Amino acid sequence: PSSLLTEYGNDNICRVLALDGGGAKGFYTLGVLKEIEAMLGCPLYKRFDLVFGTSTGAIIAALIALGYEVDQIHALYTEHVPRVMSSRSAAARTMALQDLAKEVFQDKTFEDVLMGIGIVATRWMTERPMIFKGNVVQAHGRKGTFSPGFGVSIADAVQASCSAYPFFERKVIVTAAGDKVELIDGGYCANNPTLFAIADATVALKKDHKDIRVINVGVGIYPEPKWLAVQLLQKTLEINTQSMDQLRDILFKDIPTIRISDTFERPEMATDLLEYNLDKLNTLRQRGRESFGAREAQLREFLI
Amino acid sequence: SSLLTEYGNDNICRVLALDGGGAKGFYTLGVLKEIEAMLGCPLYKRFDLVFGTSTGAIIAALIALGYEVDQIHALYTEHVPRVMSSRSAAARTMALQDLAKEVFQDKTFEDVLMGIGIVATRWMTERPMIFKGNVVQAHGRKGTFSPGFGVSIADAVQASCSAYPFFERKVIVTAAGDKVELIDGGYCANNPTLFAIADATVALKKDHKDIRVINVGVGIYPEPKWLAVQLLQKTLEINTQSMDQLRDILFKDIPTIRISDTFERPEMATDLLEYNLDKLNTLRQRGRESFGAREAQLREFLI
Amino acid sequence: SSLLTEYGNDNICRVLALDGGGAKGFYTLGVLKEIEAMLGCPLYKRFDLVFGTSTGAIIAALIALGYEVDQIHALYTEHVPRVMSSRSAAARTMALQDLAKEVFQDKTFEDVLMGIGIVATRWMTERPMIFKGNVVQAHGRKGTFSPGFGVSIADAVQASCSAYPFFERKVIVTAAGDKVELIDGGYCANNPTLFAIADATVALKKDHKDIRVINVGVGIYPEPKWLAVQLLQKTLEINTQSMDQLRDILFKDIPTIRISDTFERPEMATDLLEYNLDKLNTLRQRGRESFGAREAQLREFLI
Amino acid sequence: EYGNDNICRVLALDGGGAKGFYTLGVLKEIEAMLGCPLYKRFDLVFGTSTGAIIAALIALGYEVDQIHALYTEHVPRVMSSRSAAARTMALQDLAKEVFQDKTFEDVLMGIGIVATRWMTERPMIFKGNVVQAHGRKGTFSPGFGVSIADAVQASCSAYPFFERKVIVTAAGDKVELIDGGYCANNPTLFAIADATVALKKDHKDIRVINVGVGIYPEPWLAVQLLQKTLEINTQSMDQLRDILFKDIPTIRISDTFERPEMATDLLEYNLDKLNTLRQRGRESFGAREAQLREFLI
Ligand SMILES: Nc1ncnc2c1ncn2[C@@H]1O[C@@H]2COP(=O)(O)O[C@H]3[C@@H](O)[C@H](n4ccc(=O)[nH]c4=O)O[C@@H]3COP(=O)(O)O[C@H]2[C@H]1O
Ligand SMILES: Nc1ncnc2c1ncn2[C@@H]1O[C@@H]2COP(=O)(O)O[C@H]3[C@@H](O)[C@H](n4ccc(=O)[nH]c4=O)O[C@@H]3COP(=O)(O)O[C@H]2[C@H]1O
Ligand SMILES: Nc1ncnc2c1ncn2[C@@H]1O[C@@H]2COP(=O)(O)O[C@H]3[C@@H](O)[C@H](n4ccc(=O)[nH]c4=O)O[C@@H]3COP(=O)(O)O[C@H]2[C@H]1O
Ligand SMILES: Nc1ncnc2c1ncn2[C@@H]1O[C@@H]2COP(=O)(O)O[C@H]3[C@@H](O)[C@H](n4ccc(=O)[nH]c4=O)O[C@@H]3COP(=O)(O)O[C@H]2[C@H]1O
Repeated sequence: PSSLLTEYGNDNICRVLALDGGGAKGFYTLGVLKEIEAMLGCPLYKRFDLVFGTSTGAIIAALIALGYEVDQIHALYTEHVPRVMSSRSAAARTMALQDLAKEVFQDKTFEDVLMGIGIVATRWMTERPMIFKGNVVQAHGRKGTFSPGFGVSIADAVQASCSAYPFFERKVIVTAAGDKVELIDGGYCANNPTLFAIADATVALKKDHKDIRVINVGVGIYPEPKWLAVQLLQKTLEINTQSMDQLRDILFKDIPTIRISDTFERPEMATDLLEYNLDKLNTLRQRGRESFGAREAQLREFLI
Repeated sequence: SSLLTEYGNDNICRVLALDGGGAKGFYTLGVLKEIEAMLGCPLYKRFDLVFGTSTGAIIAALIALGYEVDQIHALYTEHVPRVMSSRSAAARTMALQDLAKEVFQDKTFEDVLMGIGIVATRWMTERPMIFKGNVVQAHGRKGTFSPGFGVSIADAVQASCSAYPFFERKVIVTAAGDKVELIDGGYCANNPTLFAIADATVALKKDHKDIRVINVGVGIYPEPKWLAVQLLQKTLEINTQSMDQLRDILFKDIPTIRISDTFERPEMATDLLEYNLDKLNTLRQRGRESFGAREAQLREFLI
Repeated sequence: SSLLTEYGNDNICRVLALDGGGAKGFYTLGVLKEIEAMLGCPLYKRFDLVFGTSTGAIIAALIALGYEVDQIHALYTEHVPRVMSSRSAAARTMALQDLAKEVFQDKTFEDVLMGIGIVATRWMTERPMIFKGNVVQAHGRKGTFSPGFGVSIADAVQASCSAYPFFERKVIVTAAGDKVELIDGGYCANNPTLFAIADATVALKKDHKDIRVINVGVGIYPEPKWLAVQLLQKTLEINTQSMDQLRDILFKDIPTIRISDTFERPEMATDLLEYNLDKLNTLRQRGRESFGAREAQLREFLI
Repeated sequence: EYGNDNICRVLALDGGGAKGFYTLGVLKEIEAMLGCPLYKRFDLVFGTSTGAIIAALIALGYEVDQIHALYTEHVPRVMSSRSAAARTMALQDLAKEVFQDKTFEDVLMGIGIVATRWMTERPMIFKGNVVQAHGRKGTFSPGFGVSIADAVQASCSAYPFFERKVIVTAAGDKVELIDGGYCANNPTLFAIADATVALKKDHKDIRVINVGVGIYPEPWLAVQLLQKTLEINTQSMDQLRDILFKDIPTIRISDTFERPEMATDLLEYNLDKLNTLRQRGRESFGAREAQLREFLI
């Protein structure tokens, strides 16, 4: 039943795929990825060596690392994601998100992957990023007592990264060693995991800078549709996601990188954690495909 | 007048990154007190590069001009009780501007004796603004480089200490004429440790194993609708911890020494905006003993 | 098993001295769990000496018998959260006596596989009482040396774990039939690090360059909430804070590593009466991350 | 006698309450068999509470003849105060009488006073020589730049009876101290740590003449849950010295008495009973005369 029958030989060049976090804006990510596999003609896990999605990557990265194809990812996304954001609450949203992770990821763990994976979350008590992984070669410290995915299924590891404090309740995690960790959304610490993934493919799995091909895929920038100290909250988050893209620009310059995210200006865009109109989201998917065509010349050079 | 010993040229390039505190800057003065006494020479003769946030900038600028630690302590114990005593946002920023007028009036980023870097993120681009001292410390756009954006040190250092919730956003006019607006330099990086290592490796052609980082913090102390304020205090903490947790991942093989201890007794409940010279003096004593626990390690770094 | 690493015998003597603070021993289990996994073997195959105190007595003995850290945690989480639930100080003693009977049924100080020592204070003479394991660890009166004072290893632990204001006073009967009155061992020395260096220099006379002392504490936490009560708690702090200040002057050429971190947030507030199973869990992982910051220097002493 | 013999004879003095007449009688018999003042046949002098007063006076001048004179006049007065605050003012008055304006600069021998801090909770030891500290050299001002009149008053501040003396160091930081009895009521061990690690002396080069005050009988559970911990620290530190420094020739002069008529209450303002302690203690020297003159030569 497979329609992609292309075989690419092994090489000494790593290819990293770093997805960003946008919530319900993942349709822009599905649009650009749907034409990336078409240029390759093969499943994505057969060409890439590392995927590091954050909150939305948690979803698309976990599905890509299992061996899914973008047609199947898009089918599940349009059917269930608009149902999650339909409830205006914090407990009711976590209840619905609980079943979505259960139906798509039944019982699989971080040993059923076919490539290097990593999901970003945030510890609420010590304020440090919690990065799930799949292999012991990606760890930097404490080589002993290493348990892939902390012995936790994909159902909880992804849902924990999706607990957006302002919209979702907090998520508790029980490690294989009995540790009861409480987590929240992974965006608060890093919303653009490009800096982490490059640090993952440079310290662990030591490779040269000239032998890495990083491809970042955002969600695009959109105009926004009682300032009780809430303006600062919005500002400190933007200052946080900014100055990181500025940081990796100074630290990693000799590493070829491509970012796919276009800014929109006309008053026809809206927020993400409240958009549930099928027609509204359908327009974002087409905009992502157009953004691919303008850069198809360079993407063919890297992905070959 | 008493410090006279001199040190020859050396290939190892040290670096001093000063944390950004507040009225708790006495801890940093206590730590640096024995460090200069142990060396026996002014700080600008041994260190090759200094980066500081708001509190640290006041000390970083004065060290770069030639002020000794005892002189900085004199200027600190005299004026601080005033600016921290006002009960208005426009009152604190007004008196703080007069203080900068008296310590240094006709001084820009050209009279400094060493490499300096002062942090401040903006209000429109949401990116840092790092006032450097020399053209070699830049990364790009090395065709239009005025040493310090043409701005004087008086209003440059004031911009770093502009905590928006309690101060007013300092508006700066550069030499080119671009009206830039900045806020407290601790909103993007409360600790310039990572920046100092970045500005010393990809900017200055120096490999690892030849860099000694000395991050002199200020110490952690207890504290004496509410949905947004709790989240604001926590988000500022995540960026503080995520930045150091990222530093030891990349630059793990770089010899670093962080001097900042923690205290848990309720009698030391120091917070921001402190003016009582009693509690502010005890914190200076704590900074003196923290050097005693790590003296046997620092002697290899500073020789 | 899954721990099948065999290390060759060398002249270096590795000492491990545990502290005691009550139900906060989970910090010690979290650190020791990472040290065992780093070695790949039980702890009694690499160390030559292990001491303990009010809590150490429970972990120092189990390590000398041959147990594993994964097994000690498999016991410390089913009875320790139970003994602290008793209301009276007498019921807290009737319960602790049954536990040693079920874990140390018949073993004495003769079937140990390393150098053991437990600290306890006499009530009349008011001096330390150290239950040694071998005659080579004595400093006089070797003619009448009886290992463990002829007392079972189950009774020599209930003494150190008997705080007078919270438990009863434990009286023992040694081999010579001497009814000795004992109390908790945290009154003369809560950190036996100075005792351990004292026991590896005059007895088993090694040089100062051939000892690697590894101290493990239980961390420091704020209070979760008269005149003599204040002085009672005040004098205990002066005793322990001046003892480690004394060994720093005496033994400085001896490499030491202390693993203890200070906590100040109002959520990490505990004492030696905690019985909340969830609150005890967070203290366990708090010590594990404390090992990660020091993993690069621990591997230098013990491979 | 002779100038130097490469021997580091230390003199650790204990202390507590008005019972210091004992060590006065013991010291009075000494300095007589020698013929020279005490500051000439000694290289180090430590003292915590009462010996501290005796430590300074020997280290800067007058001998035992004048010390007992200053002790028999003023001491019976400061103890005759019912309020806790009055004892501090009178004790401060006594300080400015004999210690008018002298500091730690005009001391003729190595001295050390013991007083524990109230905040950091660890001893604070005043010294008077450049080579007397083990670390943190530099920023080293002899005696913290504080006058002897205030350094000794701090070392004599029993908090339940006196008031916590506040000292302003020459650097400018105010330090809150209490007596040196809460940390170490016996500077014998501290004298070995300073004479061996700092002065770098061998293990058979020093002689330790520790002079006590003697043990005497006595005339809510926290009251007697407090005196006990204070003596556990005194006994535990004594035994630890025997373990580490068994090869150190020491001579402790402190006898015990069980007679009921010898019961003191640490604050006896009585001239007839404080004289018996001065008598009983002139004979304690006679029981070790044939041994002491091998140490002091
Ligand atoms: N690429 C990165 N970019 C930015 N930050 C990163 C990155 N990688 C790690 N960190 C941060 O550094 C801290 C220590 O990482 P270490 O690799 O040194 O040790 C790891 C490993 O040994 C083990 N482990 C990891 C993954 C897994 O699936 N199973 C598993 O067992 O647990 C520790 C993880 O704990 P956290 O993840 O909670 O903390 C991390 C993270 O905050
Ligand atoms: N170590 C670091 N880690 C992380 N980010 C860093 C670091 N260092 C700089 N940056 C960020 O990189 C952005 C661009 O810096 P560039 O060095 O590439 O070009 C500089 C220079 O050519 C010129 N110039 C600089 C200093 C001066 O006194 N006069 C002057 O004229 O202006 C540009 C300054 O712009 P900003 O300072 O506003 O923004 C910076 C900063 O946010
Ligand atoms: N490292 C140290 N640092 C500081 N002080 C230390 C240290 N080690 C010991 N001490 C103290 O020195 C005191 C005298 O000990 P001794 O060695 O001179 O004689 C011992 C021994 O011969 C015998 N005996 C000992 C243990 C046993 O299991 N069976 C057994 O029979 O009983 C005597 C009484 O021992 P305690 O242990 O009760 O009292 C000790 C201790 O308080
Ligand atoms: N024999 C001992 N046994 C047990 N503990 C001991 C012993 N000796 C010292 N200590 C402890 O060691 C801690 C730090 O001592 P340091 O030697 O490292 O530096 C000294 C010195 O350089 C300088 N200074 C000293 C004397 C003076 O008249 N003016 C002056 O300026 O101040 C520091 C004093 O501080 P504290 O005295 O408050 O604390 C001491 C003490 O608690």
